[PDB]
Amino acid sequence: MKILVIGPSWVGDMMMSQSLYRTLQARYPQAIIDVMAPAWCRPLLSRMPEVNEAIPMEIGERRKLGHSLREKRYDRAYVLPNSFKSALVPLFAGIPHRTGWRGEMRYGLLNDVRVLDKEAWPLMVERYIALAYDKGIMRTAQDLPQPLLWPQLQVSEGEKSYTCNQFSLSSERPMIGFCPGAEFGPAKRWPHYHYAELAKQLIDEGYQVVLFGSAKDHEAGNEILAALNTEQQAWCRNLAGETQLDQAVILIAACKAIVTNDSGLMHVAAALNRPLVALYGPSSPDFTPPLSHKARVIRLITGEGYHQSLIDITPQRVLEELNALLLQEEA
Repeated sequence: MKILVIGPSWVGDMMMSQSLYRTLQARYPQAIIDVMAPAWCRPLLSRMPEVNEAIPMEIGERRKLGHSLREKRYDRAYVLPNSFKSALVPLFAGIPHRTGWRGEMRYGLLNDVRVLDKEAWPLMVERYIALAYDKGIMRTAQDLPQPLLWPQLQVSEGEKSYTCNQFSLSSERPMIGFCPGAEFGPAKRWPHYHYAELAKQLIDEGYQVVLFGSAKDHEAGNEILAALNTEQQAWCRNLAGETQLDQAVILIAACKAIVTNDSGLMHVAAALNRPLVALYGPSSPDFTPPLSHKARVIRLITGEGYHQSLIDITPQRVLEELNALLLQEEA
């Protein structure tokens, strides 16, 4: 059962796609899954045991790429992105069965198009999982065989140990991880100064802080550090842009808890089953909530700058929620 998957180009979405891979291996015997995604995605995929290989990635190129995949003789293909062009490769590869939601009217590239009823499939994870089943079977998420297979990542003590040294982190104090960035824009970010105040409070409690993010979040990490004194800065490390996704996964796993905005790394922490506090403002967790029993969501409202709803969430409120989850973990 050779399967080719066109994976999404966002950390969050990629993490969610693991549910499809887990479901495919539970519903099909000897399912070999290859995933095609940007280069920077390879690290995350390498942490998923369900993935066999990460196919390394314009019209003229897409055809050549697709032609080279003919040798693989893929039995099936699943296109996760919604873009029209994303379903081109599978066709050029000559794959007989190509599945995916309609998206941008992919009636040609997909001979097994699924018409999406947003009300019938409220969660993104349910939408990915549904693709592993035959078309005329699932009408709503309630029809999905339970329990659903949520994203899940494992990390060994040896990995955590080495990686912490690889990034010059001290073992003399437990770590709390912060993910101050947000792919959907500044409006969804808890203020840099609130993260700084929270760090001061945590360092005072005996913890050390680590900031995770992409190269783009590096400046944000520095603005947070610039708000701490010398003594505190010694216990706050900015790793935004310094790690590959595989290293980020390992380090997040090594943290006692994580504080993050509605972003892709939130999903990574959730998959690792790490205690986490997710801060929401203009957006809601209705579509892509953190899938973990150890996660807590804080949002004060319903429904290029910061949003009042996030500015109104005080570091003290977050600290209280955090210390509670940290206690549970110790007990």
